[PDB]
Amino acid sequence: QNQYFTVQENYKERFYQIPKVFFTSENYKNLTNDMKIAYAILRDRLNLSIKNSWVDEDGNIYFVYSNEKLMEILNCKKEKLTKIKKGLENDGLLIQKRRGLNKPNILYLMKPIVTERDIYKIEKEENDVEPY
Amino acid sequence: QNQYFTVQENYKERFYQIPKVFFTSENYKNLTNDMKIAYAILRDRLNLSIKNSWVDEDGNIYFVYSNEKLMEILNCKKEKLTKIKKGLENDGLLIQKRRGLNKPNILYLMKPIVTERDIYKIEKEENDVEPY
Amino acid sequence: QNQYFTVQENYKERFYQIPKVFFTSENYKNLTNDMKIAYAILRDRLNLSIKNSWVDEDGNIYFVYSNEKLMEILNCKKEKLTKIKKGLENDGLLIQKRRGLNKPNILYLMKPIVTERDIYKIEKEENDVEPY
Amino acid sequence: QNQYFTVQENYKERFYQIPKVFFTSENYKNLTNDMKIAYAILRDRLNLSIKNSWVDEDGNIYFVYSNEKLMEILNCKKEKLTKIKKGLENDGLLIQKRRGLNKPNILYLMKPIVTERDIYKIEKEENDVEP
Repeated sequence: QNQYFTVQENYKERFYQIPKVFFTSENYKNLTNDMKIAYAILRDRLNLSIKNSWVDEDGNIYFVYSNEKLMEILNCKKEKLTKIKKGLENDGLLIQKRRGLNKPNILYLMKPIVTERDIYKIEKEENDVEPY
Repeated sequence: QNQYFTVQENYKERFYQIPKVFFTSENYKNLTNDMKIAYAILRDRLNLSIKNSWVDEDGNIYFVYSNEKLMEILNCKKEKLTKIKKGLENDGLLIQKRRGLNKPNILYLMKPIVTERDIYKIEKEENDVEPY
Repeated sequence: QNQYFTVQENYKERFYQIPKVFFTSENYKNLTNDMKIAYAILRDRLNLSIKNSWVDEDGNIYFVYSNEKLMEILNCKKEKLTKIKKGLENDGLLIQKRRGLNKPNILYLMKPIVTERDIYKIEKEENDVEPY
Repeated sequence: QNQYFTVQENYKERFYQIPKVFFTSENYKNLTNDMKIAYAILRDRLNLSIKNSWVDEDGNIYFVYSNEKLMEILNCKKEKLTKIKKGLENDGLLIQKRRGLNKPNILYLMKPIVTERDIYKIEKEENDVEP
């Protein structure tokens, strides 16, 4: 029969999205699971950035969160936050622009890179049907 | 100017989905990063299960993968695979049905549970805008 | 002028204690800072074990905390908990008795070992006054 | 039966003390484990400071160790020292005063601050008995 839309189902169907290229592309072999998870969590945060009007002249969405707020968002400690930021920045997934005074740094989450090998690999896995 | 749809952007927008409840629920604190990610990879495999016609009489989608194959799917060693299955199973996120002999076990991925506290937390975070 | 006893000073003078031997003895060179700190936090918890009547038949103090509880006490994730317990256990600083099922494992915190070299090293460090 | 006081138990019961507020206070979240531990080690060195007569006219205890000596004390690298000193100073846990030249700088270890929230958290944890 025609079933209702439940609030339980609605919240079970909320997720953090990690790009598949993080598990196929060998250009992201250095990323740890914590980095992958963090990237996804920050990706989900982009929504709040827009509501906070954190958009520059070019239309790029960024973050103006303090280290303590980031630690709360990523549910991690200072040393882990530092390691995560460096890992993502190292792979061009995050850009940092330190501000003067004691102001929180400006963070720009970036989109991943995709090569032909990644496409090939991703397709092969998504079409890995059982042999008839 | 109107933009084209590119194949790179298309594969760039392909991800694995981890339920948000796995990061707020006090019922999923035992899940490790590898377990959450594995769960998301298996959730995505449900697509191939449909193409493989792995649907029981009740319409429930399941898996008929050998442990070796699961290892390749989750890209982990037998040691880790055993740990992941147990972790997901203890939290009711995975059900196993042994067919004995050499017939691969039947795995059923399950949907997470959501409580009032999970809804409260998720919603709290979803609307955590910077105060005026 | 005599001073009062203030609550600020009182709470300011509360600490977690880490055995100095963890920084002199080479028998503990494998311990990470998280392990040394965790050890100190569990040490402080012994006070609560007594109140919970968690005392062995021989008078030994133990813990009956679930993995969820320990994670909260040590403010860390599942992965960290496992690594901490393993590290303390490998150095004889922690004894773990499993009860299987969903019953919390019995944990016995242990006192460190001190050798002549440890004595020598510790004595020299706290007597390291500046030469005349 | 009555037991003796052993030297092994005496040295076994020697520790570095880290303020609990460093794990509850939302004002010390930026302190890394190395910073907390370094602070505790320096708190212990205050003893040696007194023996070295490193006390100003106001009775305040200070340090006059060279950077390379601090590296040995804390058992860390020069780069790590710079980070530890910076982190402690940002949270008002350490004060530095220069004297120019190669003359070692004057370091003043400071006591942490406690808020109503810290008190509430600490007291809550210290009375967290099994229901």
